[PDB]
This record gives sequence, structure tokens and C-alpha cells, in this order.
Amino acid sequence: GSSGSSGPIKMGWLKKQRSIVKNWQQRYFVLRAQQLYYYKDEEDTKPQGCMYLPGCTIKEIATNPEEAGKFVFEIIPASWDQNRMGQDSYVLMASSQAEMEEWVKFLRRVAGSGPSSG
Repeated sequence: GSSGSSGPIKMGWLKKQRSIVKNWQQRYFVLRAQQLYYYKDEEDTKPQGCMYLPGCTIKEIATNPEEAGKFVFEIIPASWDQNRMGQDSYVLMASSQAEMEEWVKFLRRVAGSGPSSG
């Protein structure tokens, strides 16, 4: 359809895993059109990271093996094999499930829509 102006679809503070650290960074994630963005705060007007929904892979990651009931999921961008430099998925984690379910839902949803007439 058409998507000129209106705003995002889903927004919330999500925890994104650092680059090469076992820490989580609580940032403000926003879902606008067919692209996932995330800002440090809800003040700035410039998106940090941008992930193409229409070409990503939402994989539900599980914490410990023993532990049960975890809402963790990482987003894998398109083209990832011949990159022996720097290209790690987007390890995102939500506080509550209902939250992770929605995010993923939307994320996966939009991601669903792609170049395929069937």
C-alpha cells in the first residue's frame, strides 16, 4: 500500500546486547515503516541503528539450558556469510513476554512482506 507519513507502529524500551560484551543496553526502540530503529532516548531526532525488516531473521534465543521461560530474540540482517569483519545479529530482549510477542509479531510481520507474489 502507501506509507507516506503517520508514524511508527510499535515502540518501547528494549535491551540490545552490546557489540562484544555480555551486557544489555536499554534503548528506546521504534518501529517505523519497513525498518527498525532505536534511539538512546526519546528526545534525539536521529536513529542510531536501522534494520531492514523486509530481509531479517527473528530467532528466539534462550538463556540458560536449565532455566525455563525466557523472552530473548535476536534479529539477523540479510547477507551474512562472506563477512569476516563485523556483522553480528541484533540480540534484543524484552522485559515482559507480551512485549516480546508484539515486537516480534510486528517485526516478523513486516518482515513477512517481501518480493513474492506467492
